[PDB]
Order: sequence, then structure tokens, then C-alpha cells
Amino acid sequence: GAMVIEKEDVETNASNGQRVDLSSELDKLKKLENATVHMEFKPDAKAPAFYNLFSVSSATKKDEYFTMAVYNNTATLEGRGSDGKQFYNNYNDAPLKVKPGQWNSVTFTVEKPTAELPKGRVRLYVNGVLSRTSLRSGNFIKDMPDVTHVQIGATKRANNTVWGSNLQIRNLTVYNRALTPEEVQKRS
Repeated sequence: GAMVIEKEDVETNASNGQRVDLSSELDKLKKLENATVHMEFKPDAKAPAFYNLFSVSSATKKDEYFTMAVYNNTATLEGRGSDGKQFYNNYNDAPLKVKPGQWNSVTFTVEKPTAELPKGRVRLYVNGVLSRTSLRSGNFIKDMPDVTHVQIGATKRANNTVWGSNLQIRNLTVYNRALTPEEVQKRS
């Protein structure tokens, strides 16, 4: 099967620094070329305007990280390399929003460049529905030489931990292939 990381029925809250660490799984992400990251979660009704759902980050380089996040209820995405520069098109004004204090899913896919996708392709979905496609790059963790940490919630950047919130996580699954949009609708 294509599933490489699976976590279920965890929570971020004041007792764990609003973080669930998954860093032992980093070696599985570092060489992925096509991937899907899917998470089913219920964010706090009182969550801050910006919070992380799932990130891969670096205790050595504060500006190099990958994050699926939620920003003013908008599901968003950022990938930044060793030079701090963006991997993908902007998602901060992408259309689809999460329902605060209610169960949602968010799914990210990445496809490396091929003859059929000459720049690669990234897609982000909310509750099974495609929000936005970006053909800027198909860059992912393999393109971040300095990453050290993987987590749900509060994210290690340099020696600080940021972007925390209270989440209940029903499922977090990572696959080593990109689910098709139809597959994502069914998965959600």
C-alpha cells in the first residue's frame, strides 16, 4: 500500500505544548517525490487566526518549513526552502474555508514534474473538495535539506515553537503517491 505514516485519535492541548511530535517519521518523508497528506480534525472554536495543522520544520533554519495551516479559516499551504523562498503559489486567499469548532478534513497532494506535468503540481482540498491547484513547483521535503522535525500543531522553528492551537485529530495519513481529486472526495 501507499500509506507510509498513520496516526489516529490524538489531540493538541495545554498539556503537550499544543503539539504532537512525529519526528521519528521524518526519514519516510525526506525522499518522497509524489505524496498525499490527509488530516481529519476538529479545531477549537476559539482557535487563533493562524494555526498549523501539519508541518515539517527545522530547528536550524527558522525560515525553512512546509506547513498545511489555517489562516482566517482559510485552509492554506506554504513551502519554503533553504533560501526562505516560496515553493508554491499563494494559498492565503484560496477559496475554501474550514468550519470552526466542527469536524473537517484538509488534504494536500504533491506531484513531482514529469513529461505530463512539466513544472509539477500541488493541490489543497477541504472537506473533499479541491480549493486550489498550483503549478509553480512540485517541491516537497526532499527539497528542504535542513528539516529536523515533523508535527501536528505547534511547530519547532529555530529554538521557538509557534502556530499552536487546541485540535482533536481523528486521523492523519501520509501516502507515497498523489491521490486523484476523485480519490480525495472518496477519502474524505
